[PDB]
Amino acid sequence: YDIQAWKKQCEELLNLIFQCEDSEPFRQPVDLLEYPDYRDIIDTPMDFATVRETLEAGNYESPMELCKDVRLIFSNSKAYTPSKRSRIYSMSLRLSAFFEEHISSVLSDYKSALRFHKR
Ligand SMILES: O=C(O)c1ccc(Cl)c(Cl)c1
Repeated sequence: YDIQAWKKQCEELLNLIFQCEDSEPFRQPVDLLEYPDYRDIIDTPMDFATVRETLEAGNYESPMELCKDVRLIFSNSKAYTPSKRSRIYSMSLRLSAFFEEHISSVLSDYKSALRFHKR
């Protein structure tokens, strides 16, 4: 019932994501020189370094907020992809499945801890 445990759990999960080859296109903001029309389609860029920095700055209040920003990385890749078969989009799908598989217990434990706190 540790209400703060999610933060280190998210740091460790981000470490695993940064080790995944599939995260390379998503570690830093999308390069506008390589994809000049990016901001015409994507309103809110997001990347894993921004997520990690936000977490480390103490600017997430809950793992739900972190999860919303990670999911935005994946929805931006889906919105920008020219094809559902593209290389970068396929990497995003594998990374999303890995992230969802690991974030589920983090969210469950946090929500359970809050409910215990307010019992
Ligand atoms: O060229 C592509 O397939 C491509 C380039 C950049 C992104 Cl973010 C995505 Cl999802 C796809």
